[PDB]
Amino acid sequence: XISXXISXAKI
Amino acid sequence: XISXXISXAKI
Amino acid sequence: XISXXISXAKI
Amino acid sequence: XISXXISXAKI
Amino acid sequence: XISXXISXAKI
Amino acid sequence: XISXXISXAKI
Amino acid sequence: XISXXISXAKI
Amino acid sequence: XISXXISXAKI
Amino acid sequence: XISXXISXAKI
Amino acid sequence: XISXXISXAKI
Amino acid sequence: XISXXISXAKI
Amino acid sequence: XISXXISXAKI
Amino acid sequence: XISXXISXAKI
Amino acid sequence: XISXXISXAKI
Amino acid sequence: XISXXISXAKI
Amino acid sequence: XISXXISXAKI
Amino acid sequence: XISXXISXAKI
Amino acid sequence: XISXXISXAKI
Amino acid sequence: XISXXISXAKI
Amino acid sequence: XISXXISXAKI
Amino acid sequence: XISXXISXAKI
Amino acid sequence: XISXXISXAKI
Amino acid sequence: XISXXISXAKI
Amino acid sequence: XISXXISXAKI
Amino acid sequence: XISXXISXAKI
Amino acid sequence: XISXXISXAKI
Amino acid sequence: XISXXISXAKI
Amino acid sequence: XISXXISXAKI
Amino acid sequence: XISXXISXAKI
Amino acid sequence: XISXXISXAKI
Amino acid sequence: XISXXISXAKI
Amino acid sequence: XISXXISXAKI
Repeated sequence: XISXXISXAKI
Repeated sequence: XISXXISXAKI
Repeated sequence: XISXXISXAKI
Repeated sequence: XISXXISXAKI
Repeated sequence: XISXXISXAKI
Repeated sequence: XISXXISXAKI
Repeated sequence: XISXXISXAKI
Repeated sequence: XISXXISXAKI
Repeated sequence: XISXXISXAKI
Repeated sequence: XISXXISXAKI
Repeated sequence: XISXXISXAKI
Repeated sequence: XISXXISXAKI
Repeated sequence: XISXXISXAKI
Repeated sequence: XISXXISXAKI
Repeated sequence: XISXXISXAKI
Repeated sequence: XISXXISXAKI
Repeated sequence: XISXXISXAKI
Repeated sequence: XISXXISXAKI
Repeated sequence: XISXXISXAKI
Repeated sequence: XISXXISXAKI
Repeated sequence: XISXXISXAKI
Repeated sequence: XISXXISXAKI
Repeated sequence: XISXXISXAKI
Repeated sequence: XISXXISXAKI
Repeated sequence: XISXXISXAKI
Repeated sequence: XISXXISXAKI
Repeated sequence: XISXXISXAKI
Repeated sequence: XISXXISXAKI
Repeated sequence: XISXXISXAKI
Repeated sequence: XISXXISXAKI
Repeated sequence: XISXXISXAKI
Repeated sequence: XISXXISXAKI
């Protein structure tokens, strides 16, 4: 399907 | 961060 | 089935 | 977050 | 049967 | 949100 | 028979 | 919401 | 015999 | 909404 | 014989 | 008279 | 899956 | 009589 | 996919 | 994506 | 009768 | 974008 | 009938 | 019905 | 920008 | 339902 | 700057 | 709901 | 400089 | 910084 | 002072 | 200084 | 898919 | 929630 | 110096 | 796509 998101707090 | 997505057709 | 959604608020 | 989906194919 | 739905705004 | 689904197999 | 539907407008 | 189904077996 | 359908557009 | 069914078994 | 069907699409 | 139902939940 | 139906109206 | 149901969970 | 439906008014 | 629905009122 | 279902896994 | 949903209540 | 589905990833 | 989705890529 | 959402239960 | 989005391109 | 979010729980 | 954004370009 | 982020989990 | 996005069209 | 912004709404 | 944005609408 | 993010804290 | 930012440009 | 970052992962 | 950023700090 669709996958992902948003990172950048820890990393 | 923010996580997730949608799936379920093939899997 | 149809699986997923959005997390990150608590986790 | 945003929770749910569709189940019943197995369970 | 077929089970589920959607939520997250209040809860 | 929205809730419900379809029953009638077991019940 | 076959039962269910969708709720979540008023409730 | 969305109401109904199929009856008429037992009843 | 077999009875039912769907409602909820008006009601 | 969506209306109808099947009669004629007895009547 | 059998009588009936499904309506509501047009009416 | 009438016979049938829905199987699939267990089997 | 979900299996069955209604018989008896003839047989 | 009435026939059908739903397949596609395993297969 | 998810396959099926209800027949028997003609077939 | 995913496609389909239910038919049988007009057709 | 009633027709349809869901596609989009392989198609 | 992400397009779709479910129709049929009025159309 | 009941119409729709989801897309947007490839198109 | 259930309406919406995400727009913005080209609009 | 990015626009959209989900609706339909009351509206 | 759920509303909102992201702005700041034009505005 | 960058503006927005999600509403719809209370309003 | 979910609030915030990014500021600081002019303010 | 650049300020903001996201709230809405507790508040 | 802020990382991520959406995958799922080709993969 | 500052240079830049967000483009792509028009161009 | 701050760099980035979003692609994927066309490419 | 949808590619990008924000950098400039280290780069 | 998600907090913070970037400073040190002027100060 | 370039100072800041994103917190909320632990606190 | 969505393009731009902030410069002028040191350039």
